[PDB]
Amino acid sequence: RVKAESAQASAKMLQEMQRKNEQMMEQKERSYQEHLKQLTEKMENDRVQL
Repeated sequence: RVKAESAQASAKMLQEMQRKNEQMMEQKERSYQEHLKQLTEKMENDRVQL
């Protein structure tokens, strides 16, 4: 019972870390897309201006 409660707690903790990592990746990808829209050679504003 203690081992099952501990395994259930560890599984909950891992699921919480996975969600936090997914959120961080989505945030990082969003930041990269904005940086590309500002300053990527094919698809940017600064290159078009130059």
